[PDB]
Amino acid sequence: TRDQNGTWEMESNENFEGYMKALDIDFATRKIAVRLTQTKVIDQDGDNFKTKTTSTFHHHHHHRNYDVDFTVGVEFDEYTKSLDNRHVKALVTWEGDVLVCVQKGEKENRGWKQWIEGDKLYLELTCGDQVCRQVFKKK
Repeated sequence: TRDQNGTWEMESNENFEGYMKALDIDFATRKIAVRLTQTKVIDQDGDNFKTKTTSTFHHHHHHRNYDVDFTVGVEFDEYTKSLDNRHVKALVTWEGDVLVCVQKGEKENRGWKQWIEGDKLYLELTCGDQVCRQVFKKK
């Protein structure tokens, strides 16, 4: 299914460290991120998406919020203020039922793929030779 609507609560996050390192995020910031959790809210109307990803940290007094809206097939600008603070040109497409984002810029293989299995949302974030695998359950 391509229907990704819902509120999604993180159940696992593997190799977020390596993904952050591939984006050149500094040591202190990666350390703050250890064992964070997230809730991701997706409001999807066909190819039109509004998404809000809220990170809650283990030992930091505030959340971070990464909200991205897009239409499949329509390139858009991203300013990754809560990650590596770069400007990329993002394009989201479908590969079958997999939602695929390429973040065009200097880094090779930068983007993500997101798909549904049962009541779970899978997200694989990529940069360079690093893959971060996340799983969320529908709330």
